[PDB]
Amino acid sequence: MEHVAFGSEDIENTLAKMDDGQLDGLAFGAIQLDGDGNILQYNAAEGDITGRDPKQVIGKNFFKDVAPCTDSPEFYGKFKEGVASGNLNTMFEYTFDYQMTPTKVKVHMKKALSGDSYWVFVKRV
Ligand SMILES: *C(=O)/C=C\c1ccc(O)cc1
Repeated sequence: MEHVAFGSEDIENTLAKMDDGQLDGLAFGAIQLDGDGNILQYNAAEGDITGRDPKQVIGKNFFKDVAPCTDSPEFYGKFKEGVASGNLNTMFEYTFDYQMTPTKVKVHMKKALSGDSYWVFVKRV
């Protein structure tokens, strides 16, 4: 395991050093998106929650293709405003339900340390 706690204040600095391999060691789901919502990284833990195969979703658009249930003001709406503002740090509960058993999760979205990338972190509640 990589020891990092969900919701940690300095999480973006810690994750900056991790490769896809290390990301797979986290205790929670982690997705990295570009400013358009394309998936740059997707870890094993997120795959465990959602059923998606991590290698098969990289390169696809999270909001349009992979996770249309997040296409709403409550999720996508918050992401887009964060991208526009260049600042994002929000935590909320949500239910993932597209092609899967409805699963309640806690979501934390945060701007990454690099210019135009964004993290989505996910854990069961
Ligand atoms: C709602 O959340 C719908 C789908 C979904 C699929 C994959 C991932 O990672 C999150 C959400």
